Amino acid sequence: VLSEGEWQLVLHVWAKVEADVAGHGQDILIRLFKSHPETLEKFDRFKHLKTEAEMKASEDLKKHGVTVLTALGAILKKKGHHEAELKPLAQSHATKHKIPIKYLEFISEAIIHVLHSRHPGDFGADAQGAMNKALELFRKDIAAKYKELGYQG
Ligand code: HEM
Repeated sequence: VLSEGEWQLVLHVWAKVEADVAGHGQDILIRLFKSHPETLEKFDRFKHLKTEAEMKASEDLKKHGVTVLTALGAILKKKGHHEAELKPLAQSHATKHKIPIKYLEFISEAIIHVLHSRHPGDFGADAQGAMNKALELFRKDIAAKYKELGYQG
C-alpha cells in the first residue's frame, strides 16, 4: 500500500510526463524493445522494425506509446483504487496479447529509466522508490487477475 506521500511523488513526476506523453512513450517502448527483444516479437504491428532509427521514425509506434501511457496515467491517478482500470488491461494482456508478467516488469524498468532521464530533478531516489512501489502494485494486481484466468505461470 503506498502512502499519501509516496503517491504525491509519483503523481508529481507523472505531471511532468503529461507535457510530452508521445516522446515519453516512444522512448520507453524503444528501450523495452532494445533491452528485451522478446518483447518486440509480441507486436505483429512492430516486428518489422530492425533498428532504433526505424523505431524512432514509426508514427504507429509513437501512437501506441501514447495509448500505453494514457492507460497507465489513468491507473496511477486512482492511487491504488484501480480495479475498474485493470480488469480490462489484464484480460486483454493475458488472453489476447499473451504478455507474461515478467514483460510488465521489463516495461516498468524502461518507464523508470526514461523518467530518470527526462526528470531528474523530480525523480530523485525518494521518487524513484515510490514509483517502483506504484509499478509493483500495478504488476501485483494484474498478476492476481492473470492467476484467476490461468495465465500466471
Ligand atoms: C504499463 C504496461 C502497459 C500498459 C498500460 C498497456 C496498455 C495497452 C492498451 C491500453 C492497449 C490497447 C487496448 C488493449 O488491447 O488492452 C494495449 C495493447 C497491446 N499491448 Fe499493452 N500495455 C502495457 C504493457 C505491454 C507490454 C509489456 C506488452 C508486450 C511486451 C504489450 C503488448 C501489447 C500488444 C501486443 C497490444 C496490441 C497492440 C496492437 O496490435 O494494436 N503491452 N496495451
